[PDB]
Formats: sequence, structure tokens, C-alpha cells
Amino acid sequence: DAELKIFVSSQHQPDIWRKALDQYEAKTPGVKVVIETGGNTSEMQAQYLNTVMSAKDSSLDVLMLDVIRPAQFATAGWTSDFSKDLSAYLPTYAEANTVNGKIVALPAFADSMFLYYRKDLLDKYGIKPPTTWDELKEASKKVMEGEKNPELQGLSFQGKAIEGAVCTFLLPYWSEGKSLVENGKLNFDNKAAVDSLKLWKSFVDDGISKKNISEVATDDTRKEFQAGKVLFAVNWSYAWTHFQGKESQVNDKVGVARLPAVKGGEQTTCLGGWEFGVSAYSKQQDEAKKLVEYLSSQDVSKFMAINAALLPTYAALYKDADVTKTIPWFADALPVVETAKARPVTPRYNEVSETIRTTVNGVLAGVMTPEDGAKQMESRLRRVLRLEHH
Repeated sequence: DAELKIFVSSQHQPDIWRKALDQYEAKTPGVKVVIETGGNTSEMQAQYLNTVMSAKDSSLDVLMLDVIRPAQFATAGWTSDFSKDLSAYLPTYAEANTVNGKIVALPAFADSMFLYYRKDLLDKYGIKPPTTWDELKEASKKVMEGEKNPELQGLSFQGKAIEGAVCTFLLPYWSEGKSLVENGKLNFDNKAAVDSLKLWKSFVDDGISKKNISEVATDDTRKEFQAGKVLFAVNWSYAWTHFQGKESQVNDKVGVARLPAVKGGEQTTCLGGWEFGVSAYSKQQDEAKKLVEYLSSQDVSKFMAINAALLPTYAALYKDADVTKTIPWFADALPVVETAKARPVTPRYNEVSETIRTTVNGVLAGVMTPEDGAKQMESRLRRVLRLEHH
């Protein structure tokens, strides 16, 4: 029996990972798949994979990689190219998994940030979902003033020094119609960067967000909203199944909307999602490729959507009656994914992540001013997102 080892994107829901791989094994005699986990956050996984891949570790066959990894993994030679038409998938994901024309990995699932909201609380007060951060602050004040609930947070977002905080930083910067990369080099708008960091701080200063939002990771936001302690929550699509699941206080109480804009700006969101890479160092190239073909297939995409609310990589699945029955808001989510904005495509993404996320966190922790943060950020990004000779 061949034993394939897949490094997966989450420790959570082990029974659903296993369920999916048990299906492969049943179809595929002579083949077992085991699960290896690291962190539950993309940069803790990156530290882990950097180490094993740097050592040419042959242990891992298939790697689940965040949509920001392909540039590093292709240039470092850590994946085996699919030698392959990505036209079955959303083009934004075909583009993400193509690097200098090499197919680096097959799309696993789509993701973007949405505004989760307690529609029970919005309906009670007759509030429409906010389309700008200013409307979100006015909505928060109105709901929290009437509830007189000391545990009710207006807005949960990710201020912990995690990959997610890179997403946090870029939301307002993108909304103001700015871009971080123009003609292969850093294009940095300081006013727009200062204003992003200023906006996230003002939520804390106003008491719309809790004093320790610099301690809040992706799954913190999810748990606190699930526990019924949050009005408005920036998060990804996976959180929907937890909120409608067995250990939740918000079953039937959750609406989903596009993220608000900065007043006068665009309702932009962060492109997320994950792909399946075959390790360059795998002793089992062909079996690993066959697993990835399966896990990347329309059936598994559909499985991911119905079982864990992971947004499909196949357009037709946003109009699938079973999918739309289970997650009605998926019926309208394709335009959000297909216009979601990409974090920089760069082999040195890890240094880009480190600079942005530690600035967001330090500003939210009161270690540095928005102004200082932007200057520090701009300085390190100039060295990291430079032009190379060849």
C-alpha cells in the first residue's frame, strides 16, 4: 500500500478531512492518505513548510498552500508543475496558480472576506446592512446603545500579527482605489496607508471594537460571533458552517454582506483560498498528482461547499441547487470572489506579510502611531518589492 501524506490548511473538523480522504481510498485500491497539520494560521504553516521544504524533506506528498504561496513555491522549485488547462476553474485562481506560465498547483477552494452581521439585531432596530465603515459605526452605536449589553462588541476584525492582518490593512487601502504594486515594483500611497491604520485604531478608540483587538485571530472573531457576542464580523466563508452548526448561539441569526467601503470608495474584499501542490521532494509524484486531480475535481469542490462552506473554484457550483440550498448566499457570492483584490504576487511574500501584519498589530497594541506605522511599512516594502535585474 502507498501512503500519501497531505499537509492540510486547518486542524479543525478532522472528521470532515478524513470523510473526504476515506472517499478517495475506497475509489483507489493500494493507496492510503494520512493528514499532517501545523498552525491554523497561514504564516505559522509558512514557517513550518519553509523548514521542511528547505531540508528537501520527502515526507509530505501534497501541500495545501494559501493563494499567496505560488510565487515563492515556483521560484524555490518546491512544487512539481502540472505539465495543464486551468480553464475549468475561476480565472482569478487559474492566474494565482500560474507563475512564469508554469502550473504550480491546482485550485483547492476559493475564499474572500465578508461582513457577517446579526440580522436579528439589525431587524430589531430596522437597520440596513452598512455599505461604508461610517454607516457601520452608526449601526454599531444604535444597536449597542439599545441592547445595553456590556459583552456586545460592535465590530470584530483581525488585529493579531497573523496573515489575516495583511488582509485587514489592505481593505481600506483598496477601497480608496489604491494598489500596492504597479509595473512590477511597490506603489505606496502613504495617506491611504495612514488612513487604513487610523480607521482600524478608531474602532478601538470609539469602543466599537474591544481594547484588545490586537489579540484577535481569524478563529477568535468566529468564536466570539458564534458565541453571540459580536454585531459585525470580518471573516471568511468557512465560519458560516460553525454559526449554523451544533455549538452556536447565532443559528438563523446571520446575514452576509460585502465589506463596507471607506466613504466615497469601493466595496472591495481580499482574495483568499487555497491550492493543492505536489511536493518536488515527494517519492510518489504520480500518486500525489492523482490525489490532487481528485481533490481539485468538481465533486470534491461541491463536497467542500456543502460540508464546510468553502467557496467553489467552479463557477457552475455557485448555481448548484444543493449548494444554494445549504448556503443560500453562495448564489450571489461569485461576483465578490471574481472581483476580490489579490495580495502582492512575490517570492518574498513572507517578508511582505511580516512587515504589514506587525505594523497593523503594533498600531492596534498602541506601540506606534498610524503615521510611524505607514513610514516603517513603506521603508521595508521598498526593499522587498523592488525590481530584480533578471
